[PDB]
Order: sequence, then C-alpha cells, then structure tokens
Amino acid sequence: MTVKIGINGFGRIGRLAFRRIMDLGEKSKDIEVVAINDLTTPALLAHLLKYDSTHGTFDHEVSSTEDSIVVDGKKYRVYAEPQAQNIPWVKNDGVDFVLECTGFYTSKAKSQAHLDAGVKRVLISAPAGNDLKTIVYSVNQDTLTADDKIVSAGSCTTNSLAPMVNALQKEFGIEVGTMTTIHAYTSTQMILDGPVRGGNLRAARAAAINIIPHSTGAAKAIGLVIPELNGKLNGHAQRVPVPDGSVTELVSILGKNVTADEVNEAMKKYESPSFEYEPNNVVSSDILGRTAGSIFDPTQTMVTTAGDKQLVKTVAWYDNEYSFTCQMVRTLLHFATL
Amino acid sequence: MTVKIGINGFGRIGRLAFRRIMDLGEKSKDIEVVAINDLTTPALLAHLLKYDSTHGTFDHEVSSTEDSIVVDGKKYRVYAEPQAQNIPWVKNDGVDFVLECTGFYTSKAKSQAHLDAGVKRVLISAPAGNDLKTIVYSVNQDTLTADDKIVSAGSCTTNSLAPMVNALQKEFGIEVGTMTTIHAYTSTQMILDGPVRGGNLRAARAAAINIIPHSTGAAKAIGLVIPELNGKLNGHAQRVPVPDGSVTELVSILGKNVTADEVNEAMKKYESPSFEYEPNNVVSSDILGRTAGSIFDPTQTMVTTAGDKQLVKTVAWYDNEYSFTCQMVRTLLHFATL
Amino acid sequence: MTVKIGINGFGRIGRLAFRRIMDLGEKSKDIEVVAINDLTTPALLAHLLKYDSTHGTFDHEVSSTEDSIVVDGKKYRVYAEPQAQNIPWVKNDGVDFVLECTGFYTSKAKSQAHLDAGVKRVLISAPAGNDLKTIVYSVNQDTLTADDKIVSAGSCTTNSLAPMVNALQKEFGIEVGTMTTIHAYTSTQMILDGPVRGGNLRAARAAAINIIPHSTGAAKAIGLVIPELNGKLNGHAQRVPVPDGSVTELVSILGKNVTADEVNEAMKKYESPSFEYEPNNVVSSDILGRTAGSIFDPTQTMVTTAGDKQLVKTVAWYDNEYSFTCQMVRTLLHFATL
Amino acid sequence: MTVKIGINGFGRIGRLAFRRIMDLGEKSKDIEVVAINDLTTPALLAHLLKYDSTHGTFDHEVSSTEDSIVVDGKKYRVYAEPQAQNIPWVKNDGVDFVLECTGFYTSKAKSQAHLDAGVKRVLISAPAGNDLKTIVYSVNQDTLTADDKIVSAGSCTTNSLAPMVNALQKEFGIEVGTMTTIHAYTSTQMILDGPVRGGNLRAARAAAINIIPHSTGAAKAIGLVIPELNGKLNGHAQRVPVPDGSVTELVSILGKNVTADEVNEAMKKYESPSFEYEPNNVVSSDILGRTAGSIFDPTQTMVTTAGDKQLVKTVAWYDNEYSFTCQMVRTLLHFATL
Repeated sequence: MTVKIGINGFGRIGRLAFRRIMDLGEKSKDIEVVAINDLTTPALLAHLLKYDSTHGTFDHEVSSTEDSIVVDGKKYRVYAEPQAQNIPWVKNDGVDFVLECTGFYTSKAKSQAHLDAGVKRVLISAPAGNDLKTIVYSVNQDTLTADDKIVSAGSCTTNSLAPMVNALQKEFGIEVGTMTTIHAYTSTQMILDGPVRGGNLRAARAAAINIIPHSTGAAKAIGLVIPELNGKLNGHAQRVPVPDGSVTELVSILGKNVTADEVNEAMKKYESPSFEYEPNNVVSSDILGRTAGSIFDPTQTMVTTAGDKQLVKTVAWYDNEYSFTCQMVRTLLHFATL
Repeated sequence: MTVKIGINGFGRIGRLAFRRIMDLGEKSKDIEVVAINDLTTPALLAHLLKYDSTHGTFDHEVSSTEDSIVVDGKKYRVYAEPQAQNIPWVKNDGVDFVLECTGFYTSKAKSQAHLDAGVKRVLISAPAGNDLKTIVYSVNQDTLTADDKIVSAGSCTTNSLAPMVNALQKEFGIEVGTMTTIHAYTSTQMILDGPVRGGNLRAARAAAINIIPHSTGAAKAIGLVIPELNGKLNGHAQRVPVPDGSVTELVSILGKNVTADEVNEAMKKYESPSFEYEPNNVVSSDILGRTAGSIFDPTQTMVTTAGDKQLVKTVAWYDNEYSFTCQMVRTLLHFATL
Repeated sequence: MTVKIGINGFGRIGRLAFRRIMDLGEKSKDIEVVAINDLTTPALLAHLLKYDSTHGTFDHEVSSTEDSIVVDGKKYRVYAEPQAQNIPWVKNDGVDFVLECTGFYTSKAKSQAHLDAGVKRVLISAPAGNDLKTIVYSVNQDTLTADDKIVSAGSCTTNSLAPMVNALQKEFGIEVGTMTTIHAYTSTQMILDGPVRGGNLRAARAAAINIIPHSTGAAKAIGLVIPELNGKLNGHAQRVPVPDGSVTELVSILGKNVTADEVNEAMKKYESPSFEYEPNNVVSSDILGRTAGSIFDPTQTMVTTAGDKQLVKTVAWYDNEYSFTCQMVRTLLHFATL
Repeated sequence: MTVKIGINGFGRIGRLAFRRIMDLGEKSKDIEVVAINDLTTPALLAHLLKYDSTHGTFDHEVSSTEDSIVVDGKKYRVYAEPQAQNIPWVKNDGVDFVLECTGFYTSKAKSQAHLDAGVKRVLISAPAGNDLKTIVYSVNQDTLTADDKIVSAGSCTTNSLAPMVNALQKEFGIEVGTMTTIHAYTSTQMILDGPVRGGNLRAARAAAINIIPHSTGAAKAIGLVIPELNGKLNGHAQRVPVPDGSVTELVSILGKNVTADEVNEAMKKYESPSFEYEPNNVVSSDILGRTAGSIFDPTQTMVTTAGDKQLVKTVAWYDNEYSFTCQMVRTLLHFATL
C-alpha cells in the first residue's frame, strides 16, 4: 500500500523531493517516487541528483540509462512529454499523485491535463491562484476533501510565514502586520548584470554580489491559508548572497498586550514537525537540511512598547528549498487520507 | 584658513576619511589632513590607502618613508603613540580637530587625552555614551556650541536611520517603530567559524557564507539625536555576505493616516547632501561610494492598512563605510563654525 | 574624421565598449558609437549601461526612448533586427565598423551579412575559426591589410596570454608550455545547480560557491596569433567565485637558461598600453577597470631548476571583461589605418 | 586497548579531528579523544564543535560545563594551561598521543614539553622544521620508528601533493616540477582590507572578494617526505573565495614519455583511503567532507608535447581542512604500531 509519486519537472525542488521521499521510504513511510517527466537528458539529471552544491552528495549509487535514472540498482523512468496528458506513468508505473514543479502548469485549468492522464491528485509547487486550495501543512491541510484534485503548496515563503502567523493569530490575534524575508538568491536570478525575461530592473542584477529588493506575494495571499487574516498582512524580500537559507521577519500589531517571553512560550506550544522551535543561536548555515517549514527563532523576538502602542517582531528561519520540499511531501502523504 | 585634521587610527574609516578630505580639498573646501597616528608600519598603511577592494584604487601617487605616507609628493606624518596626550601633531603639524577612530578612546573621559595635547575638538567615529552629544549631520549639528570639545558621530546605522526618522517625525509624528538593517559584514567578524573576543556565539560564525543576526544600538539610542523619540524605537541587524553596502528598514506607527506616495513626497522635501532621494531601482552595488548618510528608496515604501490600523515601512540605503565617513567630514567642517 | 562604430549585441562587452569609446572620445580620440542593434527593450539596456555591479555607475545621464538610449541628451538608435543585413545603420547613422557581440555571427561566413548592409569591417568579440585573422592588439595587428573585412579578437583569455607568450618567444623561445587561468565566473554559468544548454556536467554547477574546472581554447589556438607556436601550448581554466578579474599562469620550457629577474626584465621591455608591468603586490580587485589586455605580475614569476631542466612560470592578470573590451577598441582604431 | 588522544588547541582542525575520531570510534576503530587543552571558554568551544558553517551540524547532543565539553552525556575535560608540561591529561585521562594544533609548539624543541607531561608521542598539525620527520600517511609512515616522539604532519597542501608526486615518481620519475594550488581562504586571512600581523601586503586584503597570490612551502619541502625529489619542486597558491575545498595542480617534466591515459592508469594503481581516484566530473563542493588526503582528478590530466619536449599536468582535489585532519588521524593510528 505505497503512495506512488510522479514528479513533473526534475528541477531543484523535484530532485530534493526525490531525496526526501527516498529518505522517508528508508524510515518505513509508505511512499515512493516511481517516475519522472523532464525534457533534460537523464545522465545530466542523475548527476544533479547525486551532486548538489548546497545539499551535499546523495548517499546512494546513482547512474542512468537512455531513458532512466538508476538509484541503488532500481530504475526510475524519465519520460520527456511537453504535455502532461501524454505522460503514461499511471498505467506503466502506478503513479497516484503528481508533484508539479515545471512552472508551465501553475493553474487549476492547466494542471487538469494530469487528471486526463489518470492522475488522482496534483500538488503544484508554487502559488496557483484562488480557485483551488493553497495548503500549508500543519496549518490548513484538514480543509482538504476527496473533491480536491488540484492543490497549491503556496511558495517557500508562505510555508515559512504561515505557521508563525497561525500561532500568533490563535494566541493573541493579529490586527495588521508586515513581513520582510531576508532570502537566498534563487536560480532565476542573474549571475552577472544582464537582461532578464520580463524586463525587471532588479532581477537583472548580479545576484551573489548585491542585496536586491524583491516583490513577494506570500503575506498578501495569507487569506488563502488563514481566511481571518485576509488583507491584514503585506511584505517584501531582500535577496542576499547566500545560495540557500532564508529568514522571515514579521512585525505585527497584536490584539493583546504581550512580552517577548510570552510570545516565545506561545510559539513553543505549536512546535511540530512542520514548525520547529530553535533557541540555540543558529545562523543560516545551520538551517540547511532542516525539515520543518518554519524554524522559529526566540532569540530574535522583540516587543517595542511606547505609551499604549506595541510592535511585535517575530522571526522564523527556513531552508527555502528543503523546508518547502518537506512541507510538500507531508501534503502528498496527507492526500492518501482523502 | 584651513581646518587641519589629525586622524587617530588609520583603519578603514580613517583611510576613507583621508580620501574624502583630499577629494573635498580638490573641490576647494578649506580642509586637509596634516597627520596620522597609528601603530602599523607606514608602508602597509600607504598600500591600504592606495588599494581598496571595495572602494577602488586611490587616483594619486602613494608611497611611504620610515615615518610618513606620501601622496602626490606631499608628506603626511605617521606618529606611533599609544597614548593620545603624547602625540605632538598640534605643535608640529597644526592639527585643529582629531578624528578618533581607534576604538580605545570611545568615551568623553578617555578622549580628553587629545585635549591635553592641545587639540581643539575630537569627533569620535562611534557611539560614545550620553555625557557628550551624538551628532548626525543634517539632523542636530546646530545643537553643537563652543563648549562641545568631544563629540560622537554615532554609528554608521544611526546616520542611515536618523534622517529618515527625522523627516517622518516632523511631517507625521512617530508613535513607535522597529528597525531591521540588512547589513554588510564588517572587519571584526570571523572569516571562518572560530572563537571571537567576548565569546558571542553569532560573532564567531563565518561571515561571508551566513546570514547572521546581530544586536544594534542605533534605534534605542535615537533619543540622543532626536530627544522626542527617546524610548520609541528599537531594532536589530542581519549581517549578510556583501563586503559593503547596507539597507535600513523602519516599520512605524505614525501619528497620522498616510499613503505611500505621501510618505515619499515628504522624504523628497528633506533631500540634502546628507539625505538623498533615490528612485532609480538601485541595488547595493550602486550605493557604494555614495556620500549621503542615508539614501531613501521610495520604491520600497509600503503602507499596510487594516481597519483603523496602519503600519508604514520606509527604507534607506547606505554605504555603511563611506556614508558614515562623509557624515563625519561634514561634522568636522561644522566644528570650524564653533 | 571620426571612426563610427555600430555595436551588434549590447551585452556586457558591448556596453563596456560603449563606455570605453565614450571615455576615449572625451580624451580626443576620433571614435564614437553611433548605433546599437539589440532585441532587448531600450529602457532595460539604458539601465544596464548606467548601473553595473562590477564596473560602477556610468558618470553620465542615461535614459531611453521607445527606440533609443539617451546619454547626456544625445540619442543612440537601438535597432532590433535579428538579421544583420537588414540593419540600416550605415545609411542612417554612418557606421564604418561593427563590433559583433551577439554570439550568433561567430564565423567568417555568418558576419558577411554586415558587409551586405554596407559595413566596411567587422570585429567579432570571440574566436571565430581559422579562415579569418585572429588579432591580439600589440602582438599581430600589423598582419591586417585592406582586404581583411571580418576579424576575430579571439577570447578574453587569448588577449591575456598572447602578450606574455609573445615577449617570451622573442626573448628566449618557447619549446612547450601549458596554461591555467584562474578565472572569474561568467554570465552563462549557473547561479545554482541545474541543467545547462549543452549538457556539460560542470557548467551545470553553482558558480559563486565552487571552484569549477573548465575547457579553454586560448592556448591551443595560439598559432593563429603567433604561428611559430602553433601546437606548442595547451591549457585549461579554473572558474572561481569572483564576478570579474582573472589571472593566467603559463608554465614553459624555454629555448634558453634564465633567471626570474631576467624573465621579469624581458617583460618590462615590452610594456605598453596593451601589456602592463605591475610590481605593486596587487590582488584581483585592483585589476578591475584596467585597460591593458594583460597585466604582467613580476612578483609571481618562478624559475624551477633541477640538473639541466628548467620550468618557467609567468603570470598575467586581466580584467576578463574590460581588458578584452579595451583591446577590441584599440583594434577598431587600427581598422582606420587600413 | 584504545589509543587515547589529547588535543592541544581546539581550533578548526582540532574540532574536526574530534569529529573524525568519534566517527571512527563508532565504526569500531580503537581510538578516542579523552581530553582537550584550550584557553577558550568551553561553552564557546562546544558551540563551535556542534555547529560548523562548512562541515555541517555534528549529529550528537553537545553542551558544556565550567571545565568540560559534553557529548552524548560523556564529559571531555578542557584544561586551560598555556604551558604543555603542566597539562595533567596523562595521569587524569590516560592520554597516549597529543595532536598539537596551537601554532605555539611548531618545533621539535617546543613540543618536547608534552613529553615532560608523560605524553608518548606528539603529532604537530603543521610543518615543523627538519630535525624531525614529516609524515604524509600512505607515502612515508613506514619511516617512523619507536624513537620518533615528535612528528610533523606537514601542511594541508603537502598532504594533497605528496601522494600524487609519489605515484608519478615511482612510475615515471620526476625531473622537475612546479605546483599551483587554487585554495580556499583560511582563518588568518582578513575579511576586509586592513593591517595584518607580519605586514604582508597580500594577506592584508579582503579574502572573500579577491583572488590573492600566496607563498607556500609544500613543494620546496617535498624532500622531507620523498628525499629523492629534494630540490626538484617549487610552487605557490592562489587564494580564492570558497570557505573550504582546494585543488593542487602540478606541472612536471617526467623521466619518461607518457600519455594522459597512461598517467591516469598509474594514479588508479595507487588508489587507497589516503589517495582517491575521482573521475565523476566533480567540483569543489563535492570534495567537502572527503576523507582522503588527495583526490586525483583524471578529467584534468593533460600532456602537452612539442618535438622531444613534454609537460605533464596532474590535478588533485582536497578538503584542505578535513583531508588534512583525516590524514593526521591515520598517522595517530599508525603511532600505536610503534
């Protein structure tokens, strides 16, 4: 009785999901990747599965054939279909659910192509509009029903923010808040200054030698995940020169007067596999490979009070790649309970 | 009638002040460096004056003798006195004011040693307590009198924050606010993880491969510069891997309801050599070599409103090295009007 | 009286050539850029001309129209023709010579399209086969004749290597040699690990956090520039995490017994605007903005001798972007003597 | 039955040796660390043992007392004696051998102080002159006898170079050769440009934004390890912006005519735990955590031939921290056979 996963797009997230699923399969969870769909040569995909500059070397023998990646002598078929309804992984490989990572299928309407191939459910690894559910595991996975065939995982930043916001909202109420995520550079940024698809003047700039402000949607979209905070949050990002590892700061007005210790005790109550409480004075390197969606840092909590007014700053780390990945894998497991 | 400057400590800031003063001397301002005091070999100091990895090569011939740096054939004496009262630069070189950059003289009581050597006034390049004035040029230099012999320039971060806070306070009122400065790594951080003087667990970590949270004093000390905001601000920093170039975010509750455009127009009114208005979608690299203390970025201004509550985010860039340096040089010029 | 230049492809090199030509135009040189051809929106191109993370801010007012870049109120037409024979810059703008920077026209046969548009000569900013001349200014520009309509500048690395090799060959003879260039990352490298066009396993890897070995052609192609060394050199590169600034090491067997001092004096004899002699203990940052093709470093010269055998290591810095650019601009000036 | 180790100096290498020894202890090896001597607060040392920005988080519970580090509930005494003869770890903790990592004891005469404390043998983690043996495990450990009480491990670079040189010398003969190691920055380099202890103009420069040439001793000292190559090698380094991971290139004249394939097969014959053969197109990140002293890369081997002359370039990766550490640990194990 294994949940069988097809990965559409073997990019950074897809590969890490492959690694994560194999690790959980070793710890007896009933889940496996059975097939991949990607237009890149399998040899190149195998090599990128094996060697990662951020996440280390995969501790398994990895090779390839003409049409597969091989891991510890087991074949994983790599199809090369630009159109999802033509991937035969349901009948050939037993795919139940698809992790949709390509960027080309980021809406309810587009990803229905997988359902035409006999796929039961699709989890899109990106925000995908508001005519489907956006799920942050540990916050709102219980809103999923048998009828939810296409689901968004939101963004990496939504999965960092929502657990912290959820705890604050339940314990104190949030009236209004603004986020800044100090964030690792990502693969679509430019290595040196040059024209970028879309024409954005900041996306065009050398990523590993600049602090670069960037627009985000995770705070304005919080209402998709926690409806009672719809329209109460906003934010942005600063892209900085680390290759992975990010931190989300939230400054809030709460419905109640608090102390920093009180805030921190409240976060500790919501500790779970998706929401870690990390008091050991860590830096971004220490966060790489963490499996929680959001790693709350009580050492950075600050309450600033003047007269009757109070501002509350709460800070969560995340591995913008692996935290997000592991949140998605938990959501894929949750699909089997539907 | 030149203001003659002695520099105590030819560290990064001292050297950049030397460069800045020479540049202003070329543009006819009546100011010059006449002498330096530093325990390092002059040859090494000359080389670091000439070549800088962040600020480029100084466009002048630079060499040294046993006891001097030579710039374009002119000698600048390098004394090597661990005790300031023994530096003979007043009688030998005509020093009026001292730029105190060593870290060993960061109080009113310690820097009085310069006054024992016949120095008229001392500007300390760091926060130096509250029994002397902390001056951010363009904000409170007019509080200086003839009696102010020892003065603090505050920190680099205070000089980024105070012009923006000053404008907001005059136009709207600030009730409470919290800062985060996303900040370049500095010379006292560790290149690789290892023990650091003091034992701080975060200061110990590799600086160019981590986002590292850091305590700051610039927001809590704002009352020294703008007394009516005493106790109303707090903040911290995130040290990230750029060698220079920083940005200060302030989230405020204002005494009045506003729009982002209204906030930005208000900042534009206070534009000056110390406070630049920069709407051209810049990144940190573009800020290197800027001469303003604070470079307001209207593209990052955000007003988040929910019900009757409003949070206002305002963002200022700064060259944490050169912005600070140039603010200090303006303050040294102001000393001649006392 | 002015040599008028059209730039095809306004990429990093094209933009730097624009800057370099404007700087030389300010110093009296009879040369100007009159038009550009590029498919990118002019506004984006103008912004990247103005702001560069490596080379600083261009000290001119820069804006754009729908079809031009504007610099200090002067219009520079941006055409958007995918086929070079359709660019009307000869009749409209008086283009004499084209700097060909697109990558799409890197052969004698392809770049002839410019000649069909009435262009007198084309300099290709890349190695372009062996049925045309490859010119490294200061080494073999005097092989050009009136009949040379299409010319290669070689690569950035050829321009760093050839001056040094030339001096060694004339003074001592080279019998055999091998190069390693420790080289800045470039715009076609990946920011994070992922599939790359071509499938190269190393080109796929995160560029700013790895030392990455890379195949080069500059040593094996030296026979195009210095025919007597055809087949005597080979080499490779190590790509490292600096955004610009590179160094070329050559290990040689020379036809004569030498000392390090003798080698260094020999290089000093060939000093010129294209070949600088730099004894001041510089590092890569100091090399950024240098205008020579090759900056010889006598502090790194080593001769290792055992019995009758001798190995000679000679080292030249270069700004892999701007050194190359300025070499090309000197070659465009040389075209006017044909 | 266990070889008991005392570590003098719990710096980057000492801590990694602690990790390595604990890992080998888990795999049955009869070796353990029993005590440390270091002047730093144990709490700080414990934190740096646990969290490393390069080598990841140590997978053990780590805490401290006033005088110990605690790992998985087991106490490791931290003494704080500036003089080695006063450390009581022989009688208190059963120390057999000392790993000497402080820098203060880098000669035969100085480290004899440990022998006065009842220590059987000392391995110094650095080159330590020529009146003691310099041992590179897998090359010359069999020259050790019962009389060798104080031993040098050489440098990190000697351990990368010697295995490769050894194989070349045995199979082909080396007549002369020159090394360049493209090398990670180290803890004694400057984060930003400033004066450095010793006055070196290059050591003074910002390490994570420059290629910096650096003098080395590993090639000139090869005669200590392989006497027949005394005086036949020389070399230097280029420090580049990676925090760990290095590569050593050797260009040689061999006593015999060869092909690249022949060279690579010859290296494969000497493969061992100290000397790995790595054909999988790796980059420096993939080398982090490797346990071999030298990781030969056959993809970079080049033979350049012209007439009767031949240059042979061979390339070995190394984790300049952990490769060196693991070599030292193999040598400490070898001490038990004496």
